[PDB]
Amino acid sequence: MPFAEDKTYKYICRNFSNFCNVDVVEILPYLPCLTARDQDRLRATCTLSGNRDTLWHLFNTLQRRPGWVEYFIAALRGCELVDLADEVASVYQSYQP
Amino acid sequence: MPFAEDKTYKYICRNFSNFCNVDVVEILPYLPCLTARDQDRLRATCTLSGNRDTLWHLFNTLQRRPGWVEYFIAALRGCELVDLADEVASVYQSYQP
Amino acid sequence: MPFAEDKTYKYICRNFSNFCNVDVVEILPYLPCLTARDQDRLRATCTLSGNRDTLWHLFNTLQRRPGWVEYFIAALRGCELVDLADEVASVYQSYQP
Amino acid sequence: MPFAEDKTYKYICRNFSNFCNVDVVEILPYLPCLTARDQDRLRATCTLSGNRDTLWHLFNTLQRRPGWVEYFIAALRGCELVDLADEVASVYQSYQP
Amino acid sequence: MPFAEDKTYKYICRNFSNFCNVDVVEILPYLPCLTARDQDRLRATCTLSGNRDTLWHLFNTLQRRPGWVEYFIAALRGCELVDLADEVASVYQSYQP
Amino acid sequence: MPFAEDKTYKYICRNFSNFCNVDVVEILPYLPCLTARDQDRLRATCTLSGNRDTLWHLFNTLQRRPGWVEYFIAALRGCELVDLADEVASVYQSYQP
Amino acid sequence: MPFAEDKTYKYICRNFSNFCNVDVVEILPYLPCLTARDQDRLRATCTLSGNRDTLWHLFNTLQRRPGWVEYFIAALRGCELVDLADEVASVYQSYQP
Amino acid sequence: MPFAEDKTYKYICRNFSNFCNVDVVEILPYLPCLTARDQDRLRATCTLSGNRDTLWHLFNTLQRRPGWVEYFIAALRGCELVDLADEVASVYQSYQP
Amino acid sequence: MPFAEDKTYKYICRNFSNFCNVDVVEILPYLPCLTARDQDRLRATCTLSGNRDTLWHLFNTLQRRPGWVEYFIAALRGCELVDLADEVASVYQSYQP
Amino acid sequence: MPFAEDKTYKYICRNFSNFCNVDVVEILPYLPCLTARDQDRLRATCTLSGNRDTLWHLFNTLQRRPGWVEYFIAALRGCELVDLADEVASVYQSYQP
Amino acid sequence: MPFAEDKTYKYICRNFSNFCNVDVVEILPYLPCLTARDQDRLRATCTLSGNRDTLWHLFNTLQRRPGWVEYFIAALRGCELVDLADEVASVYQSYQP
Amino acid sequence: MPFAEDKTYKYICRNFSNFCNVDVVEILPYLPCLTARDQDRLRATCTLSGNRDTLWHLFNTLQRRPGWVEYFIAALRGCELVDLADEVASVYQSYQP
Amino acid sequence: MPFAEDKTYKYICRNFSNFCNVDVVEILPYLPCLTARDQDRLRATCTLSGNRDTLWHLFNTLQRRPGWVEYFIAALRGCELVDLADEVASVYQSYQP
Repeated sequence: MPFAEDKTYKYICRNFSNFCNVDVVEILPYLPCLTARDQDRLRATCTLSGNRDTLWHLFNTLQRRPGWVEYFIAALRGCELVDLADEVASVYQSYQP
Repeated sequence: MPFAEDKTYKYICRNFSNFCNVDVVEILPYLPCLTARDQDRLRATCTLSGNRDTLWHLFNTLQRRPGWVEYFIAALRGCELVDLADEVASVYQSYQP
Repeated sequence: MPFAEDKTYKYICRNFSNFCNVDVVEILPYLPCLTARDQDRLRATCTLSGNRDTLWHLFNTLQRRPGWVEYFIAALRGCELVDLADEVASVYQSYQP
Repeated sequence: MPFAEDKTYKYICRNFSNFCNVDVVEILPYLPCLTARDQDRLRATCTLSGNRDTLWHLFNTLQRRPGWVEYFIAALRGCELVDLADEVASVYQSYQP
Repeated sequence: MPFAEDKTYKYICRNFSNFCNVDVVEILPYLPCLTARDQDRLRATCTLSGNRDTLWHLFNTLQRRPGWVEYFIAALRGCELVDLADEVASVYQSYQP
Repeated sequence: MPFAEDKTYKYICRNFSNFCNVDVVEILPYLPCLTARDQDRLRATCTLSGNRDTLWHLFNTLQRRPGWVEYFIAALRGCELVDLADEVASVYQSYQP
Repeated sequence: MPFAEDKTYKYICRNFSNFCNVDVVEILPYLPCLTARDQDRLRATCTLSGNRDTLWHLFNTLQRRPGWVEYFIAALRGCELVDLADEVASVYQSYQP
Repeated sequence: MPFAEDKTYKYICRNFSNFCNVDVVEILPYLPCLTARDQDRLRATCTLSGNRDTLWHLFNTLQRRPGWVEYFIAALRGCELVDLADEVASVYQSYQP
Repeated sequence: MPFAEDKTYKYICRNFSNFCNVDVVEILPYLPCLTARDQDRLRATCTLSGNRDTLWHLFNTLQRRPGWVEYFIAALRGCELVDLADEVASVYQSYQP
Repeated sequence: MPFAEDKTYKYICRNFSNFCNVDVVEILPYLPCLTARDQDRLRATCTLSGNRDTLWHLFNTLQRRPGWVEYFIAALRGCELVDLADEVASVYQSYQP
Repeated sequence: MPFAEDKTYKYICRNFSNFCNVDVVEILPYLPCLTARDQDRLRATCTLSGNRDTLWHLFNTLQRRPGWVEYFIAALRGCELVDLADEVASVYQSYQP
Repeated sequence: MPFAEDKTYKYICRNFSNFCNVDVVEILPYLPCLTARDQDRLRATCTLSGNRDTLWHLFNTLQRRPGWVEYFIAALRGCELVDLADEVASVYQSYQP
Repeated sequence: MPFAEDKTYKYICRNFSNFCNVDVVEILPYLPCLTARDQDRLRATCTLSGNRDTLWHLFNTLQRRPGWVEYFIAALRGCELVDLADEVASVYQSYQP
């Protein structure tokens, strides 16, 4: 996977301590790329298990659709997480030629 | 399977886009042909996974018992799904000699 | 299950439209056969989901203990549901030799 | 889902910032298409969680019944939300041939 | 629910604009069919929330007991709401064979 | 639970019709064994729901602390409920060796 | 509640039109069975709301203490309400074996 | 509420500065449509709080009974408020077809 | 929410110390945009809890309807709060292009 | 809570019969440590419910601020309750090392 | 597992009737050794299922971290469960050499 | 397997209709002979599949440890299943010499 | 989490006995960093459950946004909790290099 967008996902996996504050439920309505099935199973997981057990499923599902980085950055800014959004944006431009 | 009732089940499999609005949980009490084990495992699946992941299991289990079309049509009418019920009834009479 | 009491439970499953007005919460204190765990989980379900989603769990739990029909009839009479109580009593005597 | 009415629902999902002011509780009595079970579980969710956590459940439940757009527009006008009602009506006619 | 009395309740749900003037508190003493628990929780709801938020709970609770239409009509006449009482009485006779 | 004090609690569960007149709010200050959290949640329940919906929570919470029978009897006598207090005292001595 | 005294209370609930002339404030000093808390909250309700809004609270509180019928009859006679007192006394003897 | 009489009530809500001189107590005897409970609670409110705090309750209660505009106009003329009465009468005829 | 009117609401949330003197009850009649349900629940909250506990509910409800800033400024001037009204007006023009 | 001041609060909870004569309203102006919100909600509770229903809220609110025992003793002496004030002072010194 | 601390856990498993009164929710804040994920999933389980269904998960999670017996004893004493705390402490010293 | 205890297990296999009411989850804490691995996998099965699909695994696992009949009988009595417990006890003594 | 601000949160978790007097409702308006959804769900929890059951949710939500310590200290000083505010400030400087 030698693409700029896919390599951003590997950054999240290697740095998980600073992405644990993302709340799954509040950010779901602001990600329109997720399908009806994908957006329904995530809420079921959060009801059964905890919240941080769903974080892996959210990120794993998000990266499937191309162009997910732009939507992820926009959602973080609108949910008062500007510090995290700026960090992701800098990493995205570090890989594009 | 050259029977009128079995051939109705093949219609559901080929046309799944218009049967995705059937809610599994609300329609379960109105299907008395399902056994205690069959009606218990379906609720467990809906709690673990999503709702649409259970739709295949509901239809696959329903077709086992003969005479399931009449009960399926009656349940759909009583749950404010008359448009879907009329579609299934027309297909049922299209195969009977 | 060729017993008179168990066959009464099958009557409830097949005729659910006329048993939907039974309120779970108000009738719980008048059913002393339910255990502490059984009576605690039912209230949790009613708080999370709706009321009619709990009706199946109440009837499924009630039939486990033998002699539950007499307690069910007595509770219905004491909660101003005499019409439903008389219907169940007639069905109970229709199966006893 | 290449239907005019279903494609209106996708507009709501993609534009959620301007539909967050719809109050679930006050608009429920003005939507007669919702069933007794559907109208009961929504109030339970609003009591347990917040109000905006119920907005997704309201819209997801509403779109199941065909012809829900006409009832949704009428309710919005009667609840002093004419600006939002006009926006939805224009989108509805943008898809009909 | 193909009964004359139950079908009257569906009329109230579909026509809510003309039943919003019924005051819950003043009409409670004139409905003797309500139980002690049912009549106690309604007053608690009116103290916490508003008055119109209780209207749904009053009608939902009233329809559980059979023969509630006769008591509802009598209470409306005695509370200077004869215009509303006559409307309900005409609907009741429109369904009886 | 083959203890004299625990077996008294089972008497209350089986005979609930004669313990429905105990007012939760007035008797709370006279039960010093309840903790600050336990005494705070009970008042919240009485404000939201009715009064008899709290009776189960009061008795379920009371039996956790050993020696609760002596405090319960004393509170009943001081609140002009001597007839109920004498009934409980007789049951308590019926189980002690 | 198959007791003679409790069944008298159900008579009051079913016949409320002829018990609306009982003034709460003037009859309170002549009911010594009411506790200090019970007699204090009733006056607060009469000051905030009207007078007939307190009638339900007076009767609901009165029936908690056994032997309340004898005190109620005596108070009615002493407040120039002999016609109402005779009606209640006849009902009381209609249930005693 | 697309009725001529109901739309008159919305005029009062939007123009409150010119309806603040209506005295609640003096006009109550000249409104015979108010019930005994409704006419009793209004006087209790005026004794506890001020006078203008009762104006909202008077208008909110008055509009419940149909035909209240004719009685309101007649009372205003008889209490030396002819200027206000003429204003309301003109608005009433502005909505009737 | 990159709109001039919505951004004014965020100013109120961040500066709450200078908006605590707004009395909810006296300003309600001068805000005609509030619906009958919205204006009824606010008075119930002020009766149950204190006055400042209602301030959040008033501001949260007010911002739902567009054009609420003009009505809010006019009400403040008419209630002898000109100093607060001028502060809000200056902030409103600081965001409009 | 192994502090001298906190352990004094537990004395009040265990001995409530001798602290029931403290009038909430008259003693409020002599407790300057209470905040504006805390002093406003207490008066609302006394108007709605009785007086003794507020006693728990007064003591629960008072103990939050450290150094409340000295202010409580001073207020009791100034309100002609010297007998109660001396009892509390002796208990306070019984816990200090 | 021939360690003193691990062998204490086996005592709890074999004697479960006397550990059923431990409330999971109230004791969670007083166990700082639990991680954020561990303390979040327990509350989710208590909301979905009952309370006693969570007791096994609490004890199974607690024993993972060494030195959990000292924290467990301290929490029990501070929650008015001294009788249970003394029983556990005696068992702990019965295994240490 | 010509042993008295093993031959009791064959009775359960041949008579399964009368052992289907045993709830796996509630009876697990009362069977201390099960190991940590054995007690963990059973809960996983009940979450994935239904409840009756776990009954075979519970009985198959229980019979491995000698002396399991005494623990099984004791658990059944303590879970209000005395009728089933007496049946098993009689069978156990039917095989011992 | 080797950051000065995150390590302050661990201090609160380990020392909960001295942070139990923080009232959730009164301090919410003085924390502008909380979002509209976050500030709405907290009030719903306080209405359903008690007050101390919400304390964990308040602290867990607060720590998500960076720079929350400065706002927390300022709110505590303004709510007459200077003793607690000074304790937190000293801990904050104990971790900064």
